[PDB]
Parts: sequence; C-alpha cells; structure tokens
Amino acid sequence: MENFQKVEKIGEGTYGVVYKARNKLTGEVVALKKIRLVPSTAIREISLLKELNHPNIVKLLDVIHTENKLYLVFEFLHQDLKKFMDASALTGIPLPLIKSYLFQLLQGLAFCHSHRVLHRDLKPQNLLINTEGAIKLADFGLAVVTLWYRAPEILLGCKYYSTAVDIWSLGCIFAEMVTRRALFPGDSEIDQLFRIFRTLGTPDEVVWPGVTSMPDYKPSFPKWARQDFSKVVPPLDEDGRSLLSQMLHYDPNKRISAKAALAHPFFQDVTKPVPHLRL
Ligand SMILES: Cc1ncc(-c2ccnc(Nc3ccc(N4CCN(C(=O)CO)CC4)cc3)n2)n1C(C)C
Repeated sequence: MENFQKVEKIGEGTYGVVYKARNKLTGEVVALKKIRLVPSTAIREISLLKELNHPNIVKLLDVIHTENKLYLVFEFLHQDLKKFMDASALTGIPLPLIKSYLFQLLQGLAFCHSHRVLHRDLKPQNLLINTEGAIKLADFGLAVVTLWYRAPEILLGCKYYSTAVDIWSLGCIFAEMVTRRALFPGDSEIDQLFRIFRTLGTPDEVVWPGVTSMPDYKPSFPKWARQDFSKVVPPLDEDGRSLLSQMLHYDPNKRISAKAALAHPFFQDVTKPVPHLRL
C-alpha cells in the first residue's frame, strides 16, 4: 500500500471505502477499495474474480493482501450511472444510449452468468461509464442498504437464488433510465415487496408456482391486481416494454436470461452512442 497515493474518496459501503488513487510507482490512476477488516475462503473467491475479465466488467487489476487488511485495485472509471442519470434528468438519457447501455450490461451478465458468477447487488451506483460510451459492472456483491433493485425471491427468503436476480435488478434500472424515476423505491423489505406487488400484482401459484411455500411468504399478504406496463414505463415502445416485462417475470425460472435478452427484437437497431460527459 506504500505504492499508492490517495487522491479522493469516491465511495463507501459496508464492503469498504473506495478511493481514486495513483500508483506512486508509475502513475496508473486506479480505484482502490479498502475491504472490511481475511479468511482463506474470501481470498480464493476474489482471486476467481481476477480471471473474470470482460469489456463490460470493471477490471480487477490486483489483490493486495498484507497484514490482515485487504485491498482491491481496479481500473478507474470517471463516473457512475447514478450521477449521469441525475445530470440527464431534465431531458432524459436518449433512447439509443439507454439501449446501448442495456445491451452492454446484458453482455456483461451473460458472461458472468456463463461462469456461474452472480452480481447480487446491481444498482446505478455500481454501474460505471466512460467517455467512449462503455458501461461496466462493478462491486460484485461477492457474498443504509438499498433495496430498490432486489428481486422478489430474495425478499421472500430464497436461500439459493439464481442468476435471474441480476436480470431483475437490471430491469428495474432499465425502467429508471426511461422514466427518470425509481420503479420500486422501498425503504424497508416489506415496503419493497408491497411496492412490487402494487405494480406487478400480488404473486400467487398461477404466475409463480411454489411462491406460497417460500420462507417469508404470508397468506395474509394483501392481494393487489396487476397494472399494465403502458402505465409503468411510458413512453417506452412496445419492444422495450416486452423485454422489460420478461425481465420482471415473478418466477425466476420464467424470467428471461441475459443471453436470450440479447436476441430480443428491442436490440435489432442497437448502436453505441457516446454520452456527453462533464467530468
Ligand atoms: C464500490 C466500488 N468498487 C470499485 C469502484 C470503482 C471502480 C472503478 N471506478 C470507480 N469510479 C468512480 C466511482 C464513483 C464515482 N462517484 C461516486 C459518486 N460521487 C459522489 O461524490 C457521491 O457523494 C462522485 C464520484 C466516481 C468514480 N469506482 N466502486 C465504485 C462503485 C464506488
């Protein structure tokens, strides 16, 4: 760690704290994550991530493990998607750029999921962008906390959840890019669930076989009727609404995979625009 010079603080979680830093050595500018006070298991899983290289995953350059404390050195990107969404709020992110970002993140996920790696905690704050029009997944949740992008199976207590949880999260993010408003902004676990239920209908055995035997399922849940998607993400076009609805299917088994999503007609005219970024 003597090799790095802190420049500024760019993040905090209960993983750790992240700094923009400069290799004292030889000026790589990097993001430096100082991790949570390290068991053998953590080291090996993290070393597995160092091999998970893809253009749409923030590159893990190095793992420094000396003295019990753990540091992760990443390629630095200049902005997160949240700040870009906030900056773009009056006009909205143009659809071609939303679509490009969505396609790229689905490519990232397809790759991760093909290697049996789940993100688990997708949100605007851990999607990072650069001037070239790339978007990248960061802060792989390698297991106040935001619940807004949590899949319903997690909220209902599924222990052994699947790659579909990331598709759900990404769907919520897609909706948010389009409407410029969080789809399901819950501030507790039951509020989050009930916000989902109010929009998508209270799930039952018809749309989600086995839902009623999930650990935190309660028969006493209020029974809300589903709303139509034309109300939920106007003025998104039919292709986009079709894709979104498949990304938000209650049953993780019916939820569209990253790979199948890339073949959706919504991406027929996909391009790679450059965002105008003010750094
Ligand atoms: C967690 C984590 N692990 C590694 C990274 C990472 C990797 C590569 N590049 C970055 N760059 C960032 C991240 C965040 C920000 N902004 C966050 C929001 N912000 C604030 O001032 C918030 O108050 C401005 C900086 C700028 C560059 N991170 N991160 C990010 C998501 C904080």
